[PDB]
Amino acid sequence: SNAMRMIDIIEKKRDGHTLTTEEINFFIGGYVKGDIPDYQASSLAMAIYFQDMNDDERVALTMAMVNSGDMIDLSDIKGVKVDKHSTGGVGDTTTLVLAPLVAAVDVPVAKMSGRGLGHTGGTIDKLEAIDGFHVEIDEATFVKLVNENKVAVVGQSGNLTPADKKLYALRDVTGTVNSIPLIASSIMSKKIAAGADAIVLDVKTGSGAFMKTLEDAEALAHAMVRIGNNVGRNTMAIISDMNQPLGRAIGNALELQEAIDTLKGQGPKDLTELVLTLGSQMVVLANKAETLEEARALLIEAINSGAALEKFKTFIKNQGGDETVIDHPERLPQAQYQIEYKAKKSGYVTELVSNDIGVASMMLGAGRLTKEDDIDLAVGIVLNKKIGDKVEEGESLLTIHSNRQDVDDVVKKLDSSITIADHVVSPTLIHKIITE
Amino acid sequence: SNAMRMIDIIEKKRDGHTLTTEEINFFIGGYVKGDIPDYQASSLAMAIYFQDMNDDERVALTMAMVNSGDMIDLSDIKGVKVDKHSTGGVGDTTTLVLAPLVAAVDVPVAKMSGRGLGHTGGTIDKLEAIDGFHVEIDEATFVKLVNENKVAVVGQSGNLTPADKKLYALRDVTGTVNSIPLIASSIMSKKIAAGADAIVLDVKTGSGAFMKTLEDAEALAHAMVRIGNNVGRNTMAIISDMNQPLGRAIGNALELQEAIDTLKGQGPKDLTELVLTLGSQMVVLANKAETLEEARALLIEAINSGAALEKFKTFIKNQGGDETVIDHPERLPQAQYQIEYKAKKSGYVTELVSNDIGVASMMLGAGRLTKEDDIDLAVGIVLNKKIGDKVEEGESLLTIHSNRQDVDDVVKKLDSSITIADHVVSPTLIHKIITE
Ligand SMILES: Cc1cn([C@H]2C[C@H](O)[C@@H](CO)O2)c(=O)[nH]c1=O
Ligand SMILES: Cc1cn([C@H]2C[C@H](O)[C@@H](CO)O2)c(=O)[nH]c1=O
Repeated sequence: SNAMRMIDIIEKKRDGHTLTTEEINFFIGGYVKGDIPDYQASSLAMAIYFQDMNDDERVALTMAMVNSGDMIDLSDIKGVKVDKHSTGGVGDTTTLVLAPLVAAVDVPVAKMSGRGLGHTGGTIDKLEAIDGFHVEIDEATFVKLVNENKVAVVGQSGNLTPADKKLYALRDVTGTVNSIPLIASSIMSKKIAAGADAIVLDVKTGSGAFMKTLEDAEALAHAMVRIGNNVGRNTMAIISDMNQPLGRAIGNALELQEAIDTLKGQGPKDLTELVLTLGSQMVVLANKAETLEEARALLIEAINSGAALEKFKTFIKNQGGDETVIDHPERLPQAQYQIEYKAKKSGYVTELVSNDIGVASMMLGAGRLTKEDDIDLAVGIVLNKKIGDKVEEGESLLTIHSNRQDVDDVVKKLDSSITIADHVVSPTLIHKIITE
Repeated sequence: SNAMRMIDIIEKKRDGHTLTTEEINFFIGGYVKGDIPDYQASSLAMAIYFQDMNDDERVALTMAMVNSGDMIDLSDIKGVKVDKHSTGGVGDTTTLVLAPLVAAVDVPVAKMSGRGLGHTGGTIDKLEAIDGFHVEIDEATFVKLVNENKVAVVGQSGNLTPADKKLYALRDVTGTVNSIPLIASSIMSKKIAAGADAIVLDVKTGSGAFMKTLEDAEALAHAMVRIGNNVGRNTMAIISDMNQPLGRAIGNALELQEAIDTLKGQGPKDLTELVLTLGSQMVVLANKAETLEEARALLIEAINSGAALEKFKTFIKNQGGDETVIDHPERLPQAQYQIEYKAKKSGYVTELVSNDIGVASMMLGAGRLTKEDDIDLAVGIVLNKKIGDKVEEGESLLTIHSNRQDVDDVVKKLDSSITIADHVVSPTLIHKIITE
C-alpha cells in the first residue's frame, strides 16, 4: 500500500538508514501526485533534517524533483550553456552585468529569469526600465537569439520542478528549510531542470546571507558542487560576502544604471570584483579559457574595448528595447525626489544591515509583497558609503530616491540599519573559490 | 498568527529547546480544534522523537490531552479508586480476576473497559459470555454499585482525550509512535482522564510486548510513574514478561473460565503470580495495607475464604448476568470442536511466539479486525505446555477450540509459533517492581 510504503520509508530514514533511489522516486512521485499526504512528507523532511542524506540520496532527490516537471532542452543552442545561481542578497546586480559580459566573450547566455517578490524587482523587472523591452519570445526565437548573439532572456517556464515548489513551501511551514540535503537538492533541481550544461553558484555568507556563517556557506557550496558533478552538469562555486549590500544601488532602474557603469569599467569596486570572479568561472566552464586568470583577462578586455556594453545594447535591441537608453542612461525612469540621508556623527561606517536597507528600498516601491503588487522602477536607495569608509557628521550616507514626499518610515528603517564608529577594514568580498 | 506560532514551536523543539506549558497547550488545543494542520503536528512529533521532552513538558502534554475532553469525576465513590493499565499481551486475563479480587478486600474498582479490536475480545466481550450481563448502566448507577459492592464496569465514555485519539492515529502513520514522552503522555492521559485516583502500570517486556527490551520497558515505566506522581495520581509499575502468552487460555469464554479457576486458587501459576503482584500494589495504593506482603496476604485470604469468587458473582448478578454460571462454568459457551495439536518431536518447549498464537486464536473468531466484526465467544486456544515444560512427540501442546471443521490455516500459524528443543528454564515473570 501507498500508506505502508511511505511509513516504512519514514521509519527507515528516522532510524538513520539510507533510502534507495526507488524509495526516493516513490516519495517524490507520490507526493507530487497527491497520493502521499503533506503530513507524511513533513515527517520525512524532519527525519531528513536530523539524519541527513548521503550524496547518492541527494542526487536521487534532486533528479526525482527534476523529473517531476519540465526539462528544458537547450541542445540546439551551440556551446556550453553555463548558468549562475545566487542564494541572494541586497544589491546583487550581477546578472545584469554578467549576461552581456559573458556573451561578449562568446559564452552562450540562455537565461531564464523572473519578476517576483522581494526587496526589489527580479532581473526582468529591472530590464523593463528600458522602454519596449519584453520577454514575450517563443522557444525557436530564444534559441535563434542565443545562437546569433550569445544572449537572450525569457521568463520562468510554466511547470519547472513542481515537486520542489510543493516541498519547499511545505518545508517553510514545518521547520525543515535549513537542512543541507534539502537546500542543495532544491536549488540544484531548478538549475538542472532549466537546461544548464554547467552551473556557477554564488553562495552568500554573513548577516545578509541565507547561510550566515562561513562554515555553513562552505558546507552548502561543496554539497551543491558534488551534486552537479555527479549528474554531469559541471559545477563550481564562490563564497562571497553579504555583511552589507553589494555595490551602491538598491532598486530597479538604479541598478540598471550601475550595471551600465560596470559594463564600462566605471562601476563599484565590489560589484566589479564579484562579476569578474563569477564570470571567470563561467568562461572556464564554457571552455572559453583554460584558467581563471586567462578568463579574467578576456572579460576585462571585453569591458575595456566596449564589446561588453555593445552586447548589452544588442541584447536590449533584439528584445524590443530602446538601446539608445544604454548610451544615455540619464533618460532612464528618475524618481521625483532625491533626499539625502546624512550621518548623525563622524567616524567610519561599521555596520550596514543589508536586509533592512532592502526593506527600506522596498517600502519606497522598489519590490513586491504579492504577485499582484506593482513596482515603481524609479525608486530605491543609492549608498554613498560602505563598511570601512570615513564619514563626517552631516555628510551623505546615501540618497533616497522617492516618488512620494513622506519617507519618514523609510528613514526610520535606515536609522536602525547603519552604525558609525571607529575605523574598521572593508570586509573581504571573495572568501572562497570552490572547484570540488 | 496560528501558523507562525506553530512554526516557532516546531523550530524551538527541533533546536533542542524546552517548550513552555503555554506552547504545549496552544499546540494541543489548536490541533484538536482543526486550527493546526496534521502536517505541522507530525513535524513537531518527529522533532520530539529526536529531541525528547523533560518531565514538565511531558506533564503539560499529558494534561493538555486530558483537558481536550471528558474528565470523569469519581469523587462520589468512596475511597481511593486505583486503576491498572497493561501495555497488553496475549492471554493477559488479569483484569477479570483483579476486579472482583481487589473489590473483595474493600478497594473500589470503578472500571471503565471496552470491546474493541485485537486478537481476542475486550474485557466486556469476555464478560458477555455470561447470559444477561451488560454494561448499560447510567452514571448514578455505576457510583451506587461501586459504593455498595466495591465493583462495577462500564464501557468507554463518549469523548475521552480526543487530542490523544487524533495524535496517536497520526503518530501511527508518520513514524512517531515509539517515543517515550509521546507514549507516556498518551497512556497516562487516558488513565487520568478516566478518573483514577491512583494508577498501577503493567509494562510488558519481551518478544510479545510493545517494549521488547527490559531497558526500554523500564524507561517507559519510570517515565509514567514520574508523570502520575507529579500530577498527584500516585502511580506504581511492574515490568512483567511476555516472551510467551500469559496463562493457558487465549480467547473469550475460555479466559473467563481461567479467571474463575484463579479466583478459586486453581489457576495457572503465572497468571496467579501476576495477579497477586499487581493486586498487592493496588491494595497498598488504595490504603488498604501498609506493605506489599501484607496486601498479598489479604488477597490470598480473599481467594481462600471464597470471598473473591463470591464478589465476582455479586458483580455479575448486579449487572444482569446469571451468576450461577460462575459456580458451574461448564455451562459457559463451548466450541463444537476441540482439536488437539500435538508435539512433532520430544524435548522441551523453548519458544511460543505470543502474537502469532494470538493471531491463530483470532482466526478461529476470538477477536475483531473492524468495529463491525462479530466475535465468537466460545473459540480460542488453550495451551497445555509453556516455555520450559517437557513434551513428548505426540503429546498435546495445546487444544484448539473451533466452531468450524477446517482449522488448517490456524494449525499452520501455530506451526510457525512453537519451538521444541533441549531444556531451558521458565523465564522470570516479574522483572521489576517500581515505586519511583
Ligand atoms: C533555501 C532555499 C531557497 N530557495 C529559493 C526560494 C527562496 O525564497 C530564495 C532565497 O532563500 O531561494 C529554494 O527554492 N529552495 C531552498 O531550499
Ligand atoms: C504506544 C501506545 C499505545 N496505545 C494504545 C493503542 C494501542 O493499539 C495499544 C497497544 O500498544 O495501546 C496508545 O493509546 N498510545 C500509545 O502511545
